[PDB]
Amino acid sequence: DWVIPPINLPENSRGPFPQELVRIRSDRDKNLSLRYSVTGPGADQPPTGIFIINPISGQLSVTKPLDRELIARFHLRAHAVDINGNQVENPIDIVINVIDMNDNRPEFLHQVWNGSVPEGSKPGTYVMTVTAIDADDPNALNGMLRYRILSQAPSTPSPNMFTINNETGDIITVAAGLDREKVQQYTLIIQATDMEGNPTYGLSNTATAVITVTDVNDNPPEFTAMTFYGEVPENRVDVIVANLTVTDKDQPHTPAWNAAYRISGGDPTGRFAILTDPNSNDGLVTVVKPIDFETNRMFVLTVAAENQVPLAKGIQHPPQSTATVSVTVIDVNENPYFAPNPKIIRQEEGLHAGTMLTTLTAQDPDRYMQQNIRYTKLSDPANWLKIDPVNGQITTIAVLDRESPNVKNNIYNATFLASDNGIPPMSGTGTLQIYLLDINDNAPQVLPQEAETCETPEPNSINITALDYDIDPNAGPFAFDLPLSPVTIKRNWTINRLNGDFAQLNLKIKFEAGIYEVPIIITDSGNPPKSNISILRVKVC
Amino acid sequence: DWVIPPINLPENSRGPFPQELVRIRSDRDKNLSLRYSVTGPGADQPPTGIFIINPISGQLSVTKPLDRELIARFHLRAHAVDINGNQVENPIDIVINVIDMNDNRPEFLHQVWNGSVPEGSKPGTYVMTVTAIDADDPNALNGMLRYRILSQAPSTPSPNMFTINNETGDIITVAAGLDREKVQQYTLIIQATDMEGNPTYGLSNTATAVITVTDVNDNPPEFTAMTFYGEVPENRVDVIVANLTVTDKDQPHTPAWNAAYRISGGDPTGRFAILTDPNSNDGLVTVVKPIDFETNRMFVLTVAAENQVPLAKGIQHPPQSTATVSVTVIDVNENPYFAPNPKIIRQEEGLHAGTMLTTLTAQDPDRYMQQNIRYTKLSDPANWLKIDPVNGQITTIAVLDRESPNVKNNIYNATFLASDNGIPPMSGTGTLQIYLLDINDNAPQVLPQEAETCETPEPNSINITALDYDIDPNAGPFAFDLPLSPVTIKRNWTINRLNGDFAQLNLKIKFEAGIYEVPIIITDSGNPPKSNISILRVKVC
Ligand SMILES: *[C@@H]1O[C@H](CO)[C@@H](O[C@@H]2O[C@H](CO)[C@@H](O)[C@H](O)[C@H]2NC(C)=O)[C@H](O)[C@H]1NC(C)=O
Ligand SMILES: *[C@@H]1O[C@H](CO)[C@@H](O[C@@H]2O[C@H](CO)[C@@H](O)[C@H](O)[C@H]2NC(C)=O)[C@H](O)[C@H]1NC(C)=O
Ligand SMILES: *[C@H]1O[C@H](CO)[C@@H](O[C@@H]2O[C@H](CO)[C@@H](O)[C@H](O)[C@H]2NC(C)=O)[C@H](O)[C@H]1NC(C)=O
Ligand SMILES: *[C@H]1O[C@H](CO)[C@@H](O[C@@H]2O[C@H](CO)[C@@H](O)[C@H](O)[C@H]2NC(C)=O)[C@H](O)[C@H]1NC(C)=O
Ligand SMILES: *C1O[C@H](CO)[C@@H](O)[C@H](O)[C@H]1NC(C)=O
Ligand SMILES: *C1O[C@H](CO)[C@@H](O)[C@H](O)[C@H]1NC(C)=O
Ligand SMILES: *C1O[C@H](CO)[C@@H](O)[C@H](O)[C@H]1NC(C)=O
Ligand SMILES: *C1O[C@H](CO)[C@@H](O)[C@H](O)[C@H]1NC(C)=O
Ligand SMILES: *[C@H]1O[C@H](CO)[C@@H](O)[C@H](O)[C@H]1NC(C)=O
Ligand SMILES: *[C@H]1O[C@H](CO)[C@@H](O)[C@H](O)[C@H]1NC(C)=O
Ligand SMILES: *C1O[C@H](CO)[C@@H](O)[C@H](O)[C@@H]1O
Ligand SMILES: *C1O[C@H](CO)[C@@H](O)[C@H](O)[C@@H]1O
Ligand SMILES: *[C@@H]1O[C@H](CO)[C@@H](O)[C@H](O)[C@@H]1O
Ligand SMILES: *[C@@H]1O[C@H](CO)[C@@H](O)[C@H](O)[C@@H]1O
Ligand SMILES: *[C@@H]1O[C@H](CO)[C@@H](O)[C@H](O)[C@@H]1O
Ligand SMILES: *[C@@H]1O[C@H](CO)[C@@H](O)[C@H](O)[C@@H]1O
Ligand SMILES: *[C@@H]1O[C@H](CO)[C@@H](O)[C@H](O)[C@@H]1O
Ligand SMILES: *[C@@H]1O[C@H](CO)[C@@H](O)[C@H](O)[C@@H]1O
Ligand SMILES: *[C@H]1O[C@H](CO)[C@@H](O)[C@H](O)[C@@H]1O
Ligand SMILES: *[C@H]1O[C@H](CO)[C@@H](O)[C@H](O)[C@@H]1O
Ligand SMILES: *[C@H]1O[C@H](CO)[C@@H](O)[C@H](O)[C@@H]1O
Ligand SMILES: *[C@H]1O[C@H](CO)[C@@H](O)[C@H](O)[C@@H]1O
Ligand SMILES: *[C@H]1O[C@H](CO)[C@@H](O)[C@H](O)[C@@H]1O
Ligand SMILES: *[C@H]1O[C@H](CO)[C@@H](O)[C@H](O)[C@@H]1O
Ligand SMILES: *[C@H]1O[C@H](CO)[C@@H](O)[C@H](O)[C@@H]1O
Ligand SMILES: *[C@H]1O[C@H](CO)[C@@H](O)[C@H](O)[C@@H]1O
Ligand SMILES: *[C@H]1O[C@H](CO)[C@@H](O)[C@H](O)[C@@H]1O
Ligand SMILES: *[C@H]1O[C@H](CO)[C@@H](O)[C@H](O)[C@@H]1O
Ligand SMILES: [Ca+2]
Ligand SMILES: [Ca+2]
Ligand SMILES: [Ca+2]
Ligand SMILES: [Ca+2]
Ligand SMILES: [Ca+2]
Ligand SMILES: [Ca+2]
Ligand SMILES: [Ca+2]
Ligand SMILES: [Ca+2]
Ligand SMILES: [Ca+2]
Ligand SMILES: [Ca+2]
Ligand SMILES: [Ca+2]
Ligand SMILES: [Ca+2]
Ligand SMILES: [Ca+2]
Ligand SMILES: [Ca+2]
Ligand SMILES: [Ca+2]
Ligand SMILES: [Ca+2]
Ligand SMILES: [Ca+2]
Ligand SMILES: [Ca+2]
Ligand SMILES: [Ca+2]
Ligand SMILES: [Ca+2]
Ligand SMILES: [Ca+2]
Ligand SMILES: [Ca+2]
Ligand SMILES: [Ca+2]
Ligand SMILES: [Ca+2]
Repeated sequence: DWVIPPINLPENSRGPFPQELVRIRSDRDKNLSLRYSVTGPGADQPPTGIFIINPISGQLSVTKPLDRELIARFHLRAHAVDINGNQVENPIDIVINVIDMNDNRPEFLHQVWNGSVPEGSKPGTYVMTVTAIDADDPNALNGMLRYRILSQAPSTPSPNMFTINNETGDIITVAAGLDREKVQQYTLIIQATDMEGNPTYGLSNTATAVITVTDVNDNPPEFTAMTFYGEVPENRVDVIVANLTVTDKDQPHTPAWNAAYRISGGDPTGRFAILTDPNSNDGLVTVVKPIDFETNRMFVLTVAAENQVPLAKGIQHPPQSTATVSVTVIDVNENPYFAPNPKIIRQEEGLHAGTMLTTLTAQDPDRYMQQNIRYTKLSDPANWLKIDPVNGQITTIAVLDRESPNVKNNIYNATFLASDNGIPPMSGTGTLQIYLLDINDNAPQVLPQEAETCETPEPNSINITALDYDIDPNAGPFAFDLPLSPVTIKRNWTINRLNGDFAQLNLKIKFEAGIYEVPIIITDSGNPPKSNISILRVKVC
Repeated sequence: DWVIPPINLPENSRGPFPQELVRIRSDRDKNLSLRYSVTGPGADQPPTGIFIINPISGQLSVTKPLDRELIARFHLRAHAVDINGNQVENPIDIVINVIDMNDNRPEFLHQVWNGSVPEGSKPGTYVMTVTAIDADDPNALNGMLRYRILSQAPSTPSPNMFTINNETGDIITVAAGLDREKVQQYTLIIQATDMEGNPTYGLSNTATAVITVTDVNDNPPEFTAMTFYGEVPENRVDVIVANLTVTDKDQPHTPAWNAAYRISGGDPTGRFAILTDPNSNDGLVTVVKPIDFETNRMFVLTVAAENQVPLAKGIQHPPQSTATVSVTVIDVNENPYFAPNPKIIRQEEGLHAGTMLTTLTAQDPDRYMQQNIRYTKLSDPANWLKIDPVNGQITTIAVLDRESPNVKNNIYNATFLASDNGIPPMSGTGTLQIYLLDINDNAPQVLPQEAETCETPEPNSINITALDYDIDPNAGPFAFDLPLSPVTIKRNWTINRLNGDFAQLNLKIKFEAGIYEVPIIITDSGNPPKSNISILRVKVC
């Protein structure tokens, strides 16, 4: 089957309507009287009445102008019937192609397009892409789009910072001088022209591209002053010294604005540490390890600034990226102390009142503030000791008796104070412990002081020992003897050695009631040996 | 079978070519690979290559612009064959109608059109018709013509003598004053404009109509002079009298210029007749019947002019259509004549010499020229007659003898002349015949004059009769007698009567030779009777 040629109509016809197009008829009309009719969308189905057919002549016609963007192709079919109702021809397909006209301006999806580009990017850097669409036929000139830029705001540093690939709509940069710290955002008017951007024939329409310039690290941190000043006490470990104040021209609170300090020198021992204040962007220098004034009176330290992210290629590191802090140190008053802590001195027991035993040395760390050393009495339960403020020498007040309940253990303990005449007065407690050697200076006594027995000439009635306040050898074996005079006593009594320390006494008369006081000479070892005539009270019946 | 719609193309397309029109294809191409081709005049037959078909797509195209006036409709048919040579569709008819454009100016058959109109025809009179043709479609505006007049030469009496029925092209008159004797021919520029004579859109073209104004009888014949003069002799019958000279302002030698004269009066007797000179248009007056001067000395005749065809409606008959001719008549000398022609007069015979017999009357027609009448001798063989010039009276010269060989018959004939003393002298011959009565004036004689016989006394020897020169009764019976003396004769002889006219003589003596003269008296009747003695000579032996 040969196919009835399609009818090719341009849209937006001016008419006048009903505009006639074509005449379909059946050759069977040589003898039959036929009636024609079209069916289908555009004819009898919606949209109704666009295409009509003269029932007699078979002439086809359009009644209004067409619109390709509304309907592009109509599919009518044509009918043939004689006046007696017989179908004379099978319905036949007939096509109307509506041919495109350029009656649609290009349109942009958005009316505002957002894009961003980094600072000082090489000319040729892609930024963003803006595209329009055309409701007309893409396959025809009518729907083929070209792009260009109409205006840039603002016009600095160059009027034409950007361009646009007139087909793809890629906005690419063509100048240099994209500096956030000067012009932080550009607004562009993009224009779309169809008909392949033909100036006289093309229909045009615009949009906006807003390009924001994103920050980079191209400004170094710069200290507000060349030199800073701070103060620190001795022996402190968590105190702020100074606040280092900087300016960075980049974007606040970006890594490229955040400061990164380190102490380049002036503290070879690590007394200070540095941390960046998150909010204020300051160099907080803090004493991390304690300092000694008498080793260091002043600190002079250099400190270098930087950012968290590296600086840009061609930018200079200025002198103003380095400042110097002078740390003046405040000196404090401190405790005095002593060469030995518990000054040990050996000394014999019996000694004069007024003998200089030993001197007590005491010194002070404060080498730059010279002071009065105040030696004073503290705690000696015996009061045998004297000391003067200027000298610190120790002299005896009394005789030093080691067999005393004031010297419980073999040595005597004594405390002393050394005080500062400084505004905050300090003091240190010194000890003196002295070893007292036992000399034989105690006369032996008789132990059974009140030994009393009746008149029995018993072979061993009374046994006597010695009381001595001295330790070996100043006690040892004791000699027991009766005196020669009065003559009566050795005539009444007799003494016998047992071993060393124990001796017996017994009456050698044969025979009353009362008191008999019997003198006894007792001597102990330690030379020169001391004797004593301790009297024994005896009661006999 | 549904019929592929015809393709409707305007002629004179601007292209660009090859301009595509329609796409025919077979739906059988769903699986077959087809090849298309057109055939027919305009395709493969002459004219070749106007319409081509893309063998693959089936697209049809024109290659040059069309011309409706050259070919109006193309009848191509389209073919379909698969790549393996099979005919897939029966060839199908396809029609290109070339639609008309107005690209032809109207054309006139002739470039010069001839027509004629009579003088002073009523406004509305049809003259001629001029028509153009248009090579474009008559059924369309393009070939629909309108007419108008662009110019008239000359512009008098009115600029716009004619108009033209803008559709039929009939040139009809609209003014008055069509006067041949002023403007004899008009030239018209006719213009044809197509597009129904549309001034801005129509294409125009011209021709010429030359209108000649045909003559009518609207000018009367007018005599050059009020009066004319001529001269005529007496008794003439084919002589020209005068040439009547006229002017007619109409067209020479047309019936409306030809003169027609008649004599309205002045000649109640029909002496003159008038004929028109074919060439000179003159009134030739000719003497058709002879005239007599003595009855008419002068003629005064009025003569009316006219044309062969009647004069036009409103025109006046002038006085100058009537002239008057004075015919002066020249008088001629004419013959004189006589009251009686052969003047008969009775007269007795014997009459004196000098007797006035009768007078001869003679008269003359010339009543206005009085003349001398000249009576003269002519022919009389006897000379008995005399006549004098002044009187005309006749008197006798001699004695009038009727018995003469000069008057053979009973009467005497005599001729006479009467002559004119005029410059051309005329004359008339008069006759006079006179009856002469016989009187007895002749003496009788003897008839046998020489009767001679011998001497015999014979009873009847000599018989004698009479000789008389007169007729009865002046002869009649004659008496015969012998004289008394001499005495001897009646003694010798004797006379005897026989009857009347015859008598006998005889000698009565008894007895020689010689001559005997015998006298005899003889008398005749007519009174007074005359006798005579006639002698008879006788010889006897
Ligand atoms: C879009 O860009 C194209 C490619 O740069 C342009 O096409 C060129 O235009 C120049 C005119 O100066 C011609 O000399 C060249 O022949 C073109 N190059 C080719 C082969 O593509 C075009 O001008 C631009 N469109 C507009 C009007 O902006
Ligand atoms: C030819 O003649 C016709 C008939 O006279 C003209 O047609 C008329 O034109 C006048 C314009 O003055 C109109 O008002 C009338 O309506 C017309 N009459 C009709 C009904 O035919 C015509 O103008 C002439 N053509 C030209 C242009 O010369
Ligand atoms: C001062 O002298 C010494 C200081 O060492 C004291 O003697 C010590 O006493 C303690 C009792 O708790 C014993 O256990 C130690 O053996 C002793 N020290 C040594 C190692 O000798 C003494 O008590 C102090 N004061 C007195 C009362 O003398
Ligand atoms: C003159 O007289 C008469 C004129 O009539 C002549 O007589 C006639 O002569 C002819 C001869 O030819 C006769 O026949 C006639 O009878 C005569 N006339 C009549 C009627 O009488 C005559 O001849 C003339 N002349 C002479 C010689 O006399
Ligand atoms: C850019 O962001 C702004 C909001 O400030 C908005 O108006 C716009 O739609 C954004 N651009 C697009 C289309 O992504
Ligand atoms: C210095 O540091 C202290 C504690 O961080 C703060 O009180 C003070 O405001 C700082 N100086 C400035 C101006 O940042
Ligand atoms: C009119 O006659 C002239 C000759 O004088 C001639 O040129 C012309 O053809 C005639 N007109 C027509 C077409 O009859
Ligand atoms: C008068 O008529 C005579 C004869 O026809 C001729 O010779 C003469 O020329 C005429 N006159 C004129 C001027 O026609
Ligand atoms: C010794 O004994 C005698 C007993 O007669 C006594 O008198 C004397 O006082 C005694 N002496 C002493 C004190 O032993
Ligand atoms: C008569 O007769 C005689 C004869 O004798 C003669 O003498 C005479 O002369 C005659 N007369 C005549 C003349 O007759
Ligand atoms: C983009 O931006 C602004 C507002 O949307 C306009 O000035 C411009 O015409 C375009 O729409
Ligand atoms: C009719 O008459 C003459 C010569 O033919 C031209 O003047 C005029 O244009 C028209 O042809
Ligand atoms: C394109 O932009 C231009 C300039 O702002 C306007 O004229 C138009 O309305 C469209 O937004
Ligand atoms: C720190 O700044 C001081 C200025 O007082 C310099 O003397 C030193 O060299 C360092 O740069
Ligand atoms: C001496 O030392 C004592 C400790 O026994 C302290 O309490 C006193 O303050 C002084 O420094
Ligand atoms: C029609 O007549 C006009 C005027 O004579 C001319 O212009 C033209 O040539 C044609 O003959
Ligand atoms: C002929 O012409 C004459 C003029 O001489 C008139 O007298 C006469 O009446 C007639 O018209
Ligand atoms: C007399 O008549 C005669 C005729 O007999 C003429 O011949 C002559 O001229 C005259 O008129
Ligand atoms: C034009 O095309 C670009 C492709 O990148 C998109 O931005 C968007 O889809 C627009 O229609
Ligand atoms: C302090 O240190 C900085 C390092 O950034 C240098 O740029 C400057 O010259 C000074 O020595
Ligand atoms: C801090 O102080 C020290 C010494 O006084 C120097 O390094 C510097 O001049 C600053 O003033
Ligand atoms: C020494 O003396 C000072 C006061 O001067 C005290 O603060 C310290 O405890 C010690 O006894
Ligand atoms: C000397 O040392 C002793 C301890 O050995 C303390 O008890 C005294 O206070 C002083 O400092
Ligand atoms: C136009 O038509 C008229 C009809 O009278 C004719 O003169 C001639 O045939 C011309 O073509
Ligand atoms: C002569 O006769 C003519 C006749 O045409 C008259 O018109 C004129 O008045 C005169 O009588
Ligand atoms: C001819 O002559 C006669 C009379 O002489 C008149 O009728 C007229 O005057 C004309 O001159
Ligand atoms: C009368 O006389 C004339 C001459 O005067 C002749 O011409 C004529 O014939 C006749 O004899
Ligand atoms: C008289 O008449 C006769 C004829 O009767 C002529 O012969 C003669 O000439 C005259 O005229
Ligand atoms: Ca549209
Ligand atoms: Ca469109
Ligand atoms: Ca478009
Ligand atoms: Ca920058
Ligand atoms: Ca920075
Ligand atoms: Ca920056
Ligand atoms: Ca210290
Ligand atoms: Ca200190
Ligand atoms: Ca101190
Ligand atoms: Ca002691
Ligand atoms: Ca001791
Ligand atoms: Ca001891
Ligand atoms: Ca043409
Ligand atoms: Ca045409
Ligand atoms: Ca035309
Ligand atoms: Ca006229
Ligand atoms: Ca005339
Ligand atoms: Ca005329
Ligand atoms: Ca006459
Ligand atoms: Ca005369
Ligand atoms: Ca005369
Ligand atoms: Ca006589
Ligand atoms: Ca006689
Ligand atoms: Ca006689």
